Amino acid sequence: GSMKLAELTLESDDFITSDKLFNFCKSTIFGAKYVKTDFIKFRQYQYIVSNCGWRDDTDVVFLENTPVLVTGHSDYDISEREIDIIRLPNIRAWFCQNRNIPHPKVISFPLGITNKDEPNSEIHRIIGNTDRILEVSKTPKEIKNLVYMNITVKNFPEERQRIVDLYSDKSWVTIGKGEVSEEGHRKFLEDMYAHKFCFAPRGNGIDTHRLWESLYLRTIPIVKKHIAMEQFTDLPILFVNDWENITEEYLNEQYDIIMAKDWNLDKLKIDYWYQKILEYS
Ligand SMILES: [Ca+2]
Ligand SMILES: [Ca+2]
Ligand SMILES: [Mg+2]
Ligand SMILES: [Mg+2]
Ligand SMILES: [Mg+2]
Ligand SMILES: [Mg+2]
Ligand SMILES: [Mg+2]
Ligand SMILES: [Mg+2]
Repeated sequence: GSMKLAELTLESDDFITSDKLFNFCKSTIFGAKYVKTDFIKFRQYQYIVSNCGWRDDTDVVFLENTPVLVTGHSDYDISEREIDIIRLPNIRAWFCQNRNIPHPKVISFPLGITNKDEPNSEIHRIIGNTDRILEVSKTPKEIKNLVYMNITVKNFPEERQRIVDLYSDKSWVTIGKGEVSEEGHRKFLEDMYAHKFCFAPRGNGIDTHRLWESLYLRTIPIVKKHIAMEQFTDLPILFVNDWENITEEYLNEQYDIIMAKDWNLDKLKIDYWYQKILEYS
């Protein structure tokens, strides 16, 4: 229920991944179609799309006869470009990654954790290991420092270059050195677990894995305000107007407030989103 971030407890099957939602939608009894966002953005017909063999899905989708649409597995957003699909009266709900239009019919869902089962990707297999996240979350949370910073600036520099430039040299920041390996993943999670805060700026897409990775480890992610994030304001996320003038005093106060407040942490659990889709069946 409504509870404190510190009180969060996870089971092995709780973690949100887009594969779990995609798999959920394969059972057509639940009356929901999952399409990779690319096939919406680059549609060759206004109201007809297909996964074109993505996840071995060759079905042609007729959106005029689709009651619930679900899009993800893409850093692409849902924006004004898709307004003609959104205005279809037969569509009761559009569940999407990267909601970027202020329309009440479009419902954000968390990017969550990397899809471990991405076929020939060793990187997806390593970072997608939710067991390792679960294991670390059950160890004693021993705070080593205020904020964890482990950021590849390339993914979206206008924000990420400022974070590295402004805060790399702060005593209250620990710089993380990402090693893409089974040992490296464990070390990364342990580091992040031992901080009150993690920097979770947007990347190529608005939503990032770091945001969700942080919340499962009961570490507070820091994220720039965006319409894409506006339905997650009942999660203990530190939303910032910009990246300038973060201090030890500012973060210590935000820590005391966020940890004192009660949050809808059920939204971190895949079951929430299964039931939310079933609600529009
Ligand atoms: Ca301000
Ligand atoms: Ca500021
Ligand atoms: Mg649980
Ligand atoms: Mg899981
Ligand atoms: Mg992109
Ligand atoms: Mg509009
Ligand atoms: Mg590290
Ligand atoms: Mg800024």
